[PDB]
Amino acid sequence: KTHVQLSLPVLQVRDVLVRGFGDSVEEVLSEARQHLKDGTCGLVEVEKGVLPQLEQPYVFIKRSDAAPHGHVMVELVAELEGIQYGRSGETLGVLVPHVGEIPVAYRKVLLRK
Repeated sequence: KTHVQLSLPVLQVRDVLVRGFGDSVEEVLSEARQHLKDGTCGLVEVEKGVLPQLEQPYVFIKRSDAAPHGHVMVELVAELEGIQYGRSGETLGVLVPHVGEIPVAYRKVLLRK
């Protein structure tokens, strides 16, 4: 399938134990896709002072369309030192590994895979 329905656990930034996917744009996008497939991916909602608490490169999920079965269509965009790899709509948040942190919510997304 080109698209996969996922329910992403929304984590508070100060709870997150593993604050990025790796060390290159290519690695963080690879790791993010692997974690999304394995259901081991969390989402941190971006506000003032969130991103400097996380490790670059960042992986964003961004709205790719204006929402089948409740699930917002999103794609992945990486960022490193102010340069983004990908072009998409509004940020729904930043992806991080999930290692058993208790979420505050779930974000239903349809991932272009």
